Amino acid sequence: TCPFYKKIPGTGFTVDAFQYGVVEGCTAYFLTHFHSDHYAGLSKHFTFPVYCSEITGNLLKNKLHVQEQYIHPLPLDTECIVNGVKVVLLDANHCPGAVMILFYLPNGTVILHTGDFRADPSMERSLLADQKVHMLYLDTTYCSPEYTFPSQQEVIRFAINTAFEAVTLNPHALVVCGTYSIGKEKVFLAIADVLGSKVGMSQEKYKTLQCLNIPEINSLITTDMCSSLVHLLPMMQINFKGLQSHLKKCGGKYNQILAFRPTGWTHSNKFTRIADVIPQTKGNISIYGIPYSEHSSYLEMKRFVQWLKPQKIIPTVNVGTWKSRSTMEKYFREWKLEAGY
Ligand code: NI
Repeated sequence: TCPFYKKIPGTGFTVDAFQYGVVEGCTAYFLTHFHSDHYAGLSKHFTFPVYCSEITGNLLKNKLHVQEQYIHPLPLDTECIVNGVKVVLLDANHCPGAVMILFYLPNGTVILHTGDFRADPSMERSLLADQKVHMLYLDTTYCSPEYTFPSQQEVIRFAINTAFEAVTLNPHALVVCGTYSIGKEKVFLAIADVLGSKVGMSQEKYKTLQCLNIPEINSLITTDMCSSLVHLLPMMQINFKGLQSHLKKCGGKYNQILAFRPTGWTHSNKFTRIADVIPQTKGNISIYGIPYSEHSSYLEMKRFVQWLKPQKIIPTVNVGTWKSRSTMEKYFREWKLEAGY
């Protein structure tokens, strides 16, 4: 059965609620982004209205075969009317096509559902600036002060400089980047751009990228692995055995692999700066875990919430344990006392 924090009071709406069958009283299902914990349940057999971004709708149609007549894409930053209720989709700074959703309830209440997001000061100048928000359904993935990580721009500088140095020292080195979902495309696109290469990948992954409206994509990606010196592999294969096996398949073109695993947070964050990050090495294979996050750090989350000043916060992540829930509630009260709302 559908949990309460996926239901929007005073409407017929649910958010990211496709794995519970026919939800009682739901007239329109919203989908914030194309990540499997959120789309779980969707297919060609779905016959209710799904509301989403244009990019998410391309992925529903091509990857899951949802029929066109049930996909309702909405433009961003535009007031739209859905089953008699005004809504707005805003950029979530998560993966491609990911949105936050503002609902303007008929009784005067305003609700913001962040979906999954990486808070940023740029959000303080969207359509949020223009009215009060009463309730916030908040992505609390990293809601504890131990979660620090660098900006995306610092992480990409490290990756580009690392790859460019390695391949300039050894033109026979292959670079490999792990992936298992959409998101984090800058990692592999920035490395390919510095090296003067396209990114090579499976036909299934190429299909997924072609759904994303990324400009000049036919220029940056390919299925011809033999012409590429940056390869994308499933995340599961980014280990010494998987990589040794891949290097065999390349037929003596290469004699070294430099591989990247973009994780979210790892506890090497609490002791080490990005500049100081080192790989795991075995023989002619090196693996770098890089802290490229598409979720708010603690400080970024705190800043957003203290700017927005909601009357009530409903967490959507880490809600399954009493210890997690109690910890989160204590930070919310701190933020409110420090800021004065
Ligand atoms: Ni996500």
